Formats: sequence, structure tokens, C-alpha cells
Amino acid sequence: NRSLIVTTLLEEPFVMFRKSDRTLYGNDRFEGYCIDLLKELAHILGFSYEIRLVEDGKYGAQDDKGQWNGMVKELIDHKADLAVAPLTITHVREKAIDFSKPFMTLGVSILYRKGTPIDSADDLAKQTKIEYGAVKDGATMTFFKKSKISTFEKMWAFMSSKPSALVKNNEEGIQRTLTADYALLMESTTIEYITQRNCNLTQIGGLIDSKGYGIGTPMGSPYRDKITIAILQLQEEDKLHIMKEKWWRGSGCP
Ligand SMILES: N[C@@H](Cn1c2c(c(=O)[nH]c1=O)CSC2)C(=O)O
Ligand SMILES: [Cl-]
Ligand SMILES: [Cl-]
Ligand SMILES: [Cl-]
Ligand SMILES: [K+]
Ligand SMILES: [K+]
Repeated sequence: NRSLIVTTLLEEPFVMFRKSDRTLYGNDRFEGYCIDLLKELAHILGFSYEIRLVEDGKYGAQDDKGQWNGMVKELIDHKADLAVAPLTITHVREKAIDFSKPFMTLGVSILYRKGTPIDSADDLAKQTKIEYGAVKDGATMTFFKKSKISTFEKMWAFMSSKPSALVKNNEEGIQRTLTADYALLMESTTIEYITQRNCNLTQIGGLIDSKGYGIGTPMGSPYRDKITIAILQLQEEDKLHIMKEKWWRGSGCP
């Protein structure tokens, strides 16, 4: 009956500050793929919402004591009804929150500057000159932290070693990719987006694994099943494919 609290994060092209001469406020400040997805779910399901940015600007991971941060924490403490963001569905975070069915599929990969003909994530693990990392307290960071693959255990020992190999967000990871010999372990769909706009950047190698982005809710959320059915209906008619095309289309690279 009331307006849901939506926690989210600035992540292009998923959630961004709309451009305007006016000073914007409320939901009107935001636009992007996830905002379109939210508009569509709110229309189908008949709910309203208030979008709030998570104060610590993080997706969510556990520390050594087991406490969460990020949007995951927001759902745990019930300070948000939904998390609408490129939020990875992981069985680790299922210990604390719940997820709708995925609205987008992706995989971890490598964002690197075209110049060295490396082709594999293994090529990074067996050296030290090219520093590499991922977004701190994210699902890509946690995937290497908890992996049992001998190659990925090798890479996590690196990132655990260097202080600033773990970056605050994708923007600063991409910037570091352009200004240093650095490789960013980043998710497939973002790499597609960045490398279409930054012709100096390329995807290195295929996908490391497979995951899906879902809308997160508190455990036992009454809106969660309604969201899942709505998302599944949208994928049947390929409306989420159209929606990705709308926000990913652009210049292209020679
Ligand atoms: N999906 C991750 C966050 N996250 C994201 C991107 C990425 O490249 N790495 C990463 O960890 C680009 S969309 C968000 C999470 O939910 O923790
Ligand atoms: Cl509003
Ligand atoms: Cl806000
Ligand atoms: Cl679809
Ligand atoms: K403005
Ligand atoms: K309402």
C-alpha cells in the first residue's frame, strides 16, 4: 500500500544522475537500465517507490567478523524494501538476503588496455608487473576470495597483498586501467559497455564464470515473488533484451 524504499548505487548505465539544467530531486534525479526496469515493475505490479542511494556506496560483502555492508546490509537491517542495481545473485549473499529471478546474465572477465597480447586470466596470475584487481566488497571480489580453483586462488593472493589493487568502484577501476598497467576484473555486461565507449580498452579472454543480476529483498519479503513473475513475463517477450539494447547502443569502435 505504501511506497517501497529502493536502495541503489551509481553504476553506469544501470543507475545514473539524469542530466538537466534544473536542480533535480526525488526519483526524477535518476535514469538508466535499472530505473527503466523499476518503472516497468512498478507499472505492472502497482506500487510506488522512493529511490535512495546507499550511504557507503557498496554492493555488499562480509568482513572477518561476519557483518555485512553495502546494499546487502540495507536489506538485512530492513532499511530498504528492494535493492535495484546490477546486484549479483550469489549463494553466499543468499545466507542474508533474497533475490528475484535474474533479469540479466553475465560473467566475470578482464578489462585491460589493448597493447599486450595476453589472452587468459591465467596469464595475469603468473606475473606481477601488470597489477590487477576488482571492486572492493563486490561479487567479483568475493568470487576470487572464495574460489577453490588453483588459478583464481593465485589471483586472490595478489589482490589480498597489494593495498590499492581493490578499488572503490568501477569508475575508479576503469580510470586506473587507463592510467596504469592495470587489469580490472569486471563483469561481462559492463565490459561490453566500457569497451564500446573507450576504444583503447578491450575484453581480455572469455568469461570466467556465469552469474545473473537480480533484484534483492529482505528474506521473506512479500514483494519478492511478485517481482520474479513480473521479470519472467518481461523476458518472455524479450522486453529486457530491448531494454539492454536501448542503454548499451552507441558509438562503436574502429
Ligand atoms: N555485481 C557486483 C558488483 N560489481 C559490479 C560490476 C563489476 O564489474 N564488478 C562488481 O563486483 C559492474 S555492475 C556491478 C555485486 O553485486 O557485488
Ligand atoms: Cl519521488
Ligand atoms: Cl539518495
Ligand atoms: Cl529478455
Ligand atoms: K542539474
Ligand atoms: K502507492
